[PDB]
Amino acid sequence: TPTKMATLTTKQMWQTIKDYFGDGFVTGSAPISYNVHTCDMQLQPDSGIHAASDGIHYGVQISEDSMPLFSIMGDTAAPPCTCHRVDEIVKHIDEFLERAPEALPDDGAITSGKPCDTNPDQVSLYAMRDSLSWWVHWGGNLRPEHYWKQIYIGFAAIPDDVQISPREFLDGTYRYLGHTWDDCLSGLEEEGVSPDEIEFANMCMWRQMLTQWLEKADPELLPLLKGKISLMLQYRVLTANTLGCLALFMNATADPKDGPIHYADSSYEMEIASVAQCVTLDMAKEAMGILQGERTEVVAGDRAQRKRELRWIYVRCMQILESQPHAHMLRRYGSAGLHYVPMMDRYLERVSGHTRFPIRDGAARILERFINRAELPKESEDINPNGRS
Amino acid sequence: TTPTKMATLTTKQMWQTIKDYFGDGFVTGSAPISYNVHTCDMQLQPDSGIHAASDGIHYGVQISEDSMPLFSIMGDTAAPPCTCHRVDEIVKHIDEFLERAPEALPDDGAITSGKPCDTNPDQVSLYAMRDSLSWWVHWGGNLRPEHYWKQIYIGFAAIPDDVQISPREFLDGTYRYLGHTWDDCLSGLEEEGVSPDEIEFANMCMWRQMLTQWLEKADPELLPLLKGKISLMLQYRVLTANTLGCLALFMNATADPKDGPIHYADSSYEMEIASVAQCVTLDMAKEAMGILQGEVVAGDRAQRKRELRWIYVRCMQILESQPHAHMLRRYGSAGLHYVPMMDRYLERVSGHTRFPIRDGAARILERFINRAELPKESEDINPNGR
Ligand SMILES: C/C1=C\CC/C(C)=C/CC(C)(C)/C=C/C1
Ligand SMILES: C/C1=C\CC/C(C)=C/CC(C)(C)/C=C/C1
Ligand SMILES: [Mg+2]
Ligand SMILES: [Mg+2]
Ligand SMILES: [Mg+2]
Ligand SMILES: [Mg+2]
Ligand SMILES: [Mg+2]
Ligand SMILES: [Mg+2]
Ligand SMILES: [Zn+2]
Ligand SMILES: [Zn+2]
Repeated sequence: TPTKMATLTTKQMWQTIKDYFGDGFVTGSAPISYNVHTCDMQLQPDSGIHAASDGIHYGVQISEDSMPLFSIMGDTAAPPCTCHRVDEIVKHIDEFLERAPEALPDDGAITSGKPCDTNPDQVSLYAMRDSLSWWVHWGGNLRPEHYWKQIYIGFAAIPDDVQISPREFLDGTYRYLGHTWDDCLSGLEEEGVSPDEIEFANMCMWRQMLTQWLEKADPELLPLLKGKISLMLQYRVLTANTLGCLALFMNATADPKDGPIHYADSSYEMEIASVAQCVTLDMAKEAMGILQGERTEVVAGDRAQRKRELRWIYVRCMQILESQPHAHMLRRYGSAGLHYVPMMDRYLERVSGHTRFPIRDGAARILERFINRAELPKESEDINPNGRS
Repeated sequence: TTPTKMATLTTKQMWQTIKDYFGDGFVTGSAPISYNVHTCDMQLQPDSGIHAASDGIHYGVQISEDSMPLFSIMGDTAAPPCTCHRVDEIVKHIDEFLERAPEALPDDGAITSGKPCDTNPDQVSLYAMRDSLSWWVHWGGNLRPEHYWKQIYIGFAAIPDDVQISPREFLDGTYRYLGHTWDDCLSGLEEEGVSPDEIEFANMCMWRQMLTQWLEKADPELLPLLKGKISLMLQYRVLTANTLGCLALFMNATADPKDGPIHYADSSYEMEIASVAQCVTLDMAKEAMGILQGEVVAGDRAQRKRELRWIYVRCMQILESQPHAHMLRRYGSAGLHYVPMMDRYLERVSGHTRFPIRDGAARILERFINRAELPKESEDINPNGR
C-alpha cells in the first residue's frame, strides 16, 4: 500500500458523511439523517402510579399540563410538518459546495458573540471551560481516563465560536489548544474506545464541522431554516453534535459489568435524548433572556408559536425516554440544559452584556492539562497564565 | 364519652406541644429544633468513577465537588465551623420571648412578600399557590386530583413567608388559605388516604413552621442571634421552609405502592439530608439570578457559600446510597432547575413586580380556591379561571 495523503475537499467530506450516515426517514436527507419522525410522537397523561425503578424518576420531570404555570413557558402546540423538505436543504448545500472556494478569507474568524474576544486560542480556552461544565452537568467527572473524550467535547464546542474550515480541521492545520483532530482520535484509541465507536464519533464531528461552517459561510442557509421548526431543529442538533458527544459520554459512564452497549440498538433513544437537550438549552436560554436575537436563534420569527412547538416536542421526547433501556443516563442528558444553562459562565456571560468572566486560579489549574502548550502559536504561548504548577 | 372541649392553645402551648412531639435532636435541649444528623461530621468519599446503572448517583443533578471552581457563581468548598451545639441557647431565648409576648400582634396579617404591589392577602395566597404547584412539579409530582390536599399543604407552607400569620389564628381557623382552614387541609389529607401518623407528622411540621416563620417576623432579636452561625442559621431556615413536612407528603404521593407507608421513623435520616440539600440549592441558584438582575462575591458572603456548597455535596453523596434516592436526589437538587424557571424568582429579578397569571395558569389554580369562604374584597380573585 503506497503512502497516499491527499486531503479531502469540503465537497468530498460532505459526500463521505452521506455515504456513512445514509438517508434518514426522508428520502434524500443524507447526511441530515434522523430516525424518529417527531411529528408522529404522542403524549399520554401520566398515570401517577410508578415503580421505584421507573424512568420518570431520572432527569427533570415537568408534565406538559403544568407548563402554563411558568410564565416563561406556556402551553404546547403541534408543529406543521416541514420534515419532508430536508432534501431541499441538502440540494441547496450540494449546490453551494459546488461553487464555494476551498478556502474563505474569514476562515479562523471569531464568532463567539463576545466582542472582547480577539485570540482564537483564548476562545478555545473558554470553550474548554464550557465543555467540562456540560460534561459535569450530564453527570460526568473530571477523571483522567476520559481526558480525550473531554477534548472531543472541546472540538464540539469551538466551531460554534470560531469559523473553522472543514479542510483545516481535517488536515491538522487547525489545532484546538494545540491538539490536532487526529491527536483526539489517537487519544480515544488509547482510552479503549472501540474503532467502530470512534468512527461514529468521528463522522459526527465531520458533520458538525461541516454544518457549523456552512451556516457561517452560506448567507442563504439560516434564512432557509428559520420558521420551519422541524427542519431548523434537525439542523441545530447537528451543529450542536449532542449525538456524537452522547455516544462518548455513554462510553465513559456505562459500567461494563452491566453488559456492552449495543449502539445500533440504542440509536433511536440516543437521537431523542440529543434533540431533547437542545430544546432545554433554548428553553433555559429564553428564561435568561439570551435566546432572542442571537444569529442562530432556533425560534426566530413567530417566537411564541415556535416555542410552543419546541415544548410540544420536548415533553414527548422525555416521556419516550422514561421507557428506554438507558433512561438512567439519557433522561438527565435530555433535560440537562435546565440546570447547566443557569449555572454556566458561557450563558451568564451573555446575560452580563456578552462579556467574559475571568478564569480564576481554581478553574485554570483544571484546564491546564488540556493545553498542549508545545503546539501553540507564539501569540498564544501565555494563555491560561494562572494555571501552571 | 368525653365532654366537648375546644379551648385553643396558647402560642407557648403550641411551642411546648411540638417540643414533646419532636423531642431533642443529637443535641440535648434542642427540642423542637431537632436534627439527628450532624452535618459537620459528614465525610466526602472519593469517586471511583464506576457506577452501576442502578446507582443512585444517576438521580437528580450530579456535580462533582472538584468541578465547582469551573462555575464563576460557585467556587471551592470549605468545612463550616460547628455551632450546632449552641442550639439550646436559641431555644431558651425563644422561650423567653413567648413567656412575655402577646398572643396577638399589631402587624399580624401584614404582607411581607417583598413585592410592593401586593395589597390583598388572598391574591398573595394565589401567587403562593402558583409557586407551590411549580415546586411540586419540579420535585417530580403531577397535577392529578388525588393529591389536591397535599398541594394545598404546600400552599400553607409557602404563605407564611409572604404573610405574617399568627400561629393561634392559623390553628383556630381564623386564618384561611384561599378559603381553606388548616383543619380543611388535615381532613382532606385523611380523605386522600394518608395514614393518621403521617398526617400528624406533617401537621407538627406545619405547626413548627408557622411558629418559626412568625417568631422571626415578630422578635427582631432572633435572626441577629442566628446570623454568623451558619450551622444554626441553616437549621432554622430549613424549619421555616418546612421542606421536611412537604417532603413527607411528596414521598407519600410519589412512592411505589408496593413500598410500605413511608413513615418518618423509618427514613428520618435520608429525609433530613434531602431537606437540607434543597435549601442549599436555593442559595446556589439565586446567585445566578443576581446576575440576571443586573462572580464578585467576596469576604464573608463568599466564605458562607463555600460552607453551603461543602454541606450540599456531602448531603447529595449520602443520598446516592439511600433507599429512596429515586425520589430524594431530585428533591435535594431541585432548586438548581426550579429557581431559574419559576415566576416567584423571575418576578424578583424583574424588579420585585408581579407577572400576570395567564388564562392557562388561572384554569389550573381555580379548583384550589374555596370561593365560598373568601372575604368579599377577594371574591373577584382569579377572574380568568373559569
Ligand atoms: C454537545 C454539546 C453541548 C450540548 C449542546 C450545546 C449547548 C451546544 C453548544 C456548542 C455547539 C457550542 C457545543 C456543543 C457541545
Ligand atoms: C418546601 C417549600 C419549598 C422548597 C424550598 C423553598 C423555595 C421554600 C420557600 C418557602 C419558605 C417560601 C416555602 C416553602 C415550601
Ligand atoms: Mg442560489
Ligand atoms: Mg450554534
Ligand atoms: Mg451558539
Ligand atoms: Mg463570512
Ligand atoms: Mg423565608
Ligand atoms: Mg423567602
Ligand atoms: Zn414532520
Ligand atoms: Zn456541627
